[PDB]
Amino acid sequence: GSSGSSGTGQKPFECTHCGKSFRAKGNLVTHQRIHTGEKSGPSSG
Ligand SMILES: [Zn+2]
Repeated sequence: GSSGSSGTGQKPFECTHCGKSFRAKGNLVTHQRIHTGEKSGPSSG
């Protein structure tokens, strides 16, 4: 139940796929990995 704050303007890195914006490329890149079909999954927690 987050406040619901969206629409900041235009970020240097956006996930056109869904619309997830980020500050740096990496941050976003890691997010996009959620869309990609392939799955690698981590090792441990
Ligand atoms: Zn996305």
